[PDB]
Amino acid sequence: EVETFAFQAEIAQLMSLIINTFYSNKEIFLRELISNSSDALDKIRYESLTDPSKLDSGKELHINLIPNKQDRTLTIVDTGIGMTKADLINNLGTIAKSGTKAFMEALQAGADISMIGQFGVGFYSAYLVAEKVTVITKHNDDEQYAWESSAGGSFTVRTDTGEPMGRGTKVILHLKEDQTEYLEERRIKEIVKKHSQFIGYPITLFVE
Ligand SMILES: CSc1nc(C)nc(N)n1
Repeated sequence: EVETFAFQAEIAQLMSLIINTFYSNKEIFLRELISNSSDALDKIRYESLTDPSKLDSGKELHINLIPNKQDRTLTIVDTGIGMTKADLINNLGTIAKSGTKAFMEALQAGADISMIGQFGVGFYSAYLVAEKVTVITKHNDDEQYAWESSAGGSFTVRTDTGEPMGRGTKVILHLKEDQTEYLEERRIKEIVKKHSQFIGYPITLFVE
């Protein structure tokens, strides 16, 4: 059913720095996530050029932003490449151990938390605004899995029995209570325009 894993020591540290350092520019999480979505879409697009059947699990290449004021979640959905079970457990396909080290050194030489994406670890910036992150992913080579973590050093992975998704990743951010500004339509729009204005895939902002 549910497997529980410990994060490697450098990720646990990376997540704790993110959660504990006072840093008011939290809004960069969205860009970091849309930027992961865009890389994952590049990937399925490049593979499909030589094997069109990779798009049998969906032809449309895009990003959806889904706010839900009742559940208090912001969900970032793409129909990108997805992750296999092994890649989800291996730091969601990131080079988190070496990127974190390098990032921490840059933080001592004048870098700041907004540069997290330059180190291949921007996914973890979700924890600037989220108390819990769930990630649902479907790779063409595998079943559908849910990853989840509220930090504190562990994450869980299970087969996902929610609704089948064709292919891609949904990052579901359960927001901290003081961060609900990220569920507001004109907030999200503003942030997309400031940091992700020109991206190679269409972004749809869902309304409620
Ligand atoms: C490798 S596919 C992928 N990986 C991450 C971290 N996020 C998304 N959206 N896709």
